[PDB]
Amino acid sequence: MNIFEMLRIDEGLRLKIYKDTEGYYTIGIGHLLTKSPSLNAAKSELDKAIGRNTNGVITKDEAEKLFNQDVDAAVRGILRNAKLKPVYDSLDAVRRAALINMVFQMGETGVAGFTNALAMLQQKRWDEAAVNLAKSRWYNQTPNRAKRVITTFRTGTWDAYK
Ligand SMILES: [Cl-]
Ligand SMILES: [Cl-]
Repeated sequence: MNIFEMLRIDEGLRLKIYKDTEGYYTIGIGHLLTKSPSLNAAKSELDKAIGRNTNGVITKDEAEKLFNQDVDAAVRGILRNAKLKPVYDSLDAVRRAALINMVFQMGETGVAGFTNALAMLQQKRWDEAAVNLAKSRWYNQTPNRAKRVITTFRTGTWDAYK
């Protein structure tokens, strides 16, 4: 398993503009287009991201291309973040994938906010961090995805995904 595979499982793949769990316009593999309620605004952002008049539909290749960019942006965002970087650097391979998933999902800023869980992860107190991570809006809104990520941090294995 790897990060791409993991995120592909959590986000799925849709080739036509859809609304995410928060009601925002998204396409592909969890690629958020806009938080605006306007579908045209969405279509406009899609066209701009893809580089052609799409009419709200993209191909599989196009989808994977946005995905590759997005995973790369997430990693680079972590590495650039003063709060995240040290955490990421301290972790094993599996658990770094967990941190990336969270950033992919909520953004660097959102994640940098789990101060306490961050300190706990860095200190390798697995069970404590999981308990803290679960007390969050994130967990209450997308409990199954959150539980998968949380288990990965707890265990250091891909079991939640097999
Ligand atoms: Cl983009
Ligand atoms: Cl969920």
